[PDB]
Amino acid sequence: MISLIAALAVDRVIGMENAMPWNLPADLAWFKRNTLDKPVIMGRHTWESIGRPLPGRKNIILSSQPGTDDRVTWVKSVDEAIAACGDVPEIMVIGGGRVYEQFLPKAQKLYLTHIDAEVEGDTHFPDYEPDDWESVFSEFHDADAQNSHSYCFEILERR
Repeated sequence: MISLIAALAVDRVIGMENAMPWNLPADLAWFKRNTLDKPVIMGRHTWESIGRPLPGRKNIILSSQPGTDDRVTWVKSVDEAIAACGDVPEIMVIGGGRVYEQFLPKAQKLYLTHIDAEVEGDTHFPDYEPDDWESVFSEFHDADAQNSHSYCFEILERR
């Protein structure tokens, strides 16, 4: 099964040109926990933004162009991305906006971090209908000395 993991602000914004104006170490912990030892699929832009492979995870990057880093696997289409993951229990799609849009229809679970921040962004998580999913886990957190804004973690399963 395919799952998407994403952190969204209001209006579903997930990215912009510059660094996001928030500091959320709790979300990073959540992201690690949920993707450890599982293959991760990401678009070229996301790859560039992270800059190194995620340790202890098979890294699959989608790009129409030839790959520039032999430490990861480069694929040219959605179908090849899936096939490069092999027979695994769960494939995690980590972004960006173009990638989420193509995998949403094939995903069975979403791992979302909702951040209470209003930011200007040019990339959004795709629109989804809450009715089609079942919220199986949800947990709100207030901002603190290490987290700049409040946020909520939610896990949804497709009905």
